[PDB]
Amino acid sequence: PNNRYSFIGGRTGQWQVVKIRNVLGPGLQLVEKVNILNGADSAWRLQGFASNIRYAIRTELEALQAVQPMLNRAEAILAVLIPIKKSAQWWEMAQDERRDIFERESHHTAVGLEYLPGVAARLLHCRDLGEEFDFLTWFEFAPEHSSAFNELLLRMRASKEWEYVEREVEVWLKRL
Amino acid sequence: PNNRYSFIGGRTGQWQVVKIRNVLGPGLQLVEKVNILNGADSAWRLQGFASNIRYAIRTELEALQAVQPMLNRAEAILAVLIPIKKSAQWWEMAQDERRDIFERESHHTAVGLEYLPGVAARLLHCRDLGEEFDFLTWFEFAPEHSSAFNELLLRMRASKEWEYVEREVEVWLKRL
Ligand code: HEM
Ligand code: HEM
Ligand SMILES: O=N[O-]
Ligand SMILES: O=N[O-]
Repeated sequence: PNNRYSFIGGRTGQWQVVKIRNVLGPGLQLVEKVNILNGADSAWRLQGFASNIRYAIRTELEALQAVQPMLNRAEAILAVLIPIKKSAQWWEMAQDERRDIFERESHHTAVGLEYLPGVAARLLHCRDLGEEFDFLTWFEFAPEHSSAFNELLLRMRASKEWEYVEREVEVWLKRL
Repeated sequence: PNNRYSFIGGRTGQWQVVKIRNVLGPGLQLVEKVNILNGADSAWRLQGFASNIRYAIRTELEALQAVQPMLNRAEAILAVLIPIKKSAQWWEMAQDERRDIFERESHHTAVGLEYLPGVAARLLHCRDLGEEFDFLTWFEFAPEHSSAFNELLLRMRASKEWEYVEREVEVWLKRL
């Protein structure tokens, strides 16, 4: 299967843009909709690929898989696309050094796990494609989990891991 | 810098093909030369990108960086391009499972270090590009190290890590 995904902010698409929050660094132009395409009057295009696990260990994968919801739940009419760029200092670090910041210090997985099965979370990579961002992260959930997701954001943005994030944008969406 | 690299088997290039050893699975067609281009009458093209560290820890990087030779040494008139693909079962494993096979069991980095500084080794990734191979590995050295390189290839093709390799080709080259 084609692991590449494109996100085109413009006048067409499956998702209506509710709000774009330019958290850190240059933002993305406000647009009417986002069109998601599998494969590679529009304002911007983002792309990334699905890839293998980079940090999670087996016990962590087992916990996530036990409560990970699927995409495209009927109830999951809200979504958020959050492109993220990390710093050169982050990328120069070795594998043991990044894993320790990611979990042992920041507890990325343990914290995110608390918000499943409510939130469906998916990760795409794009630093290797030469894109402006390093990751395209995608979340979808029913309105009942909006407050919980907003809470999770504040939590991760306070984390040690986020000291290495240098560009970030929120594209809040509603399923059409 | 652009991190994409292309290897075109045909009748032009910086490198003459000495031989091709179809080690495992379908091979590559014999050609006169290989052309290497930086960016995205020819028989085949391979491509991959340089990426961040996936397994090596800080102390291993420091030991590697202490002896790793540069590319394009005057005496490094031989080169070997070895595309590699690993199994689906490999990519399904978690990060800890793969690290433990990579170093704890196979000692890929420790064995590799023994063959530096003679052998310059570079790694490119292409599974994420949808390529038929997962990695393009590049090696260049002087003739005095040809025998030691063949020794290295045998020590690695015998390790537990290589039990997950399901396709492999050796393209031996000579600088023009
Ligand atoms: C909601 C529940 C969440 C869960 C269960 C979760 C889980 C995970 C896991 C297990 C990984 C590691 C993947 C791997 O090993 O390759 C990861 C990576 C990542 N997550 Fe989350 N996450 C959640 C929320 C979030 C949020 C809200 C954000 C952004 C605001 C985010 C941003 C990222 C990024 C950027 C990465 C890549 C880290 C890197 O490779 O440097 N995640 N996530
Ligand atoms: C000659 C000395 C060598 C040294 C010092 C060395 C070192 C390394 C290191 C440290 C890594 C881990 C990179 C990371 O953490 O992302 C790596 C990856 C790799 N090397 Fe070697 N290597 C050598 C020879 C070879 C040879 C001869 C081959 C093939 C015959 C090879 C094939 C690979 C492959 C396929 C990977 C990717 C592994 C994966 O990501 O699953 N290497 N090498
Ligand atoms: O966990 N980032 O979808
Ligand atoms: O370690 N790849 O030459």
